[PDB]
Amino acid sequence: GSVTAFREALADHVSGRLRSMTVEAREISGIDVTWSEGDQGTSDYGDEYTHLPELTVTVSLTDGTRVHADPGWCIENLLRQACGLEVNP
Amino acid sequence: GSVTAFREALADHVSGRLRSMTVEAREISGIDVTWSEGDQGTSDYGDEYTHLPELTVTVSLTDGTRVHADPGWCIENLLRQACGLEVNP
Amino acid sequence: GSVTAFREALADHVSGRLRSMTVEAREISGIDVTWSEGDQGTSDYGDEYTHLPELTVTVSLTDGTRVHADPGWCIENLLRQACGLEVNP
Ligand SMILES: [Mg+2]
Ligand SMILES: [Mg+2]
Ligand SMILES: [Mg+2]
Repeated sequence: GSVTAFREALADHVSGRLRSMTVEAREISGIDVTWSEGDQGTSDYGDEYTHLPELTVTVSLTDGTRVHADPGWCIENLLRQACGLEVNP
Repeated sequence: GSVTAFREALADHVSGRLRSMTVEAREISGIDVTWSEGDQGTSDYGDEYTHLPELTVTVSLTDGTRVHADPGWCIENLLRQACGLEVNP
Repeated sequence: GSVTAFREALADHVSGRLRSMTVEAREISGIDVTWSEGDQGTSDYGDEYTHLPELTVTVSLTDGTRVHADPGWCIENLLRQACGLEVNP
């Protein structure tokens, strides 16, 4: 039940973010998430730099399509399922 | 088993962060998570701005109460359940 | 099935990040995740400070070993399991 619902919810979610604009769950072949830590420094010559942390979720489709998902939506729906709540209301 | 435990753990968690200060699982009606990407820029007039990324988890109760949960606690307990470990020890 | 797979995947993951360099799932006794919000300010004397947000996942082993896991890998594999996809491919 929950895997059906989550897969359909993720497919609905990336359909809005994009072959057709509409994505089906069977097309979902992978998920990649990267967390980039922040960094702040100064070169030996005085140039300051600040790299803000980044969280990126990429969904890969069987046809090679790659589409970003919203990390907040992803975490929200993991928590909803963990609590027995409706996904992607 | 795991949904019971997670719901009770989240209710315990937000009870400490708040009708009574104590929240019950049946009261939990929604969860909202937002991820705000960082941003850095400069206006055309030279004003610099830096917006740090933000991760926010909001739990909604049937009585309209909204209470923030700690994002680290949330992710920790998702991982604990995924590993068969005790939640919210 | 999924708890077996997740536990084995996490053990494989931290084995690469470290008694032996290889970690077994039965050794995994805890997980701790902290989210540190960003902060930006200025002291009353003009010193600026900027603390970037941080997400840290620490796995604890029965022998007291503590090892950091990659937060992106963790979130990725939660999402993979939620979608019925292979973990840690
Ligand atoms: Mg960037
Ligand atoms: Mg803010
Ligand atoms: Mg630091």
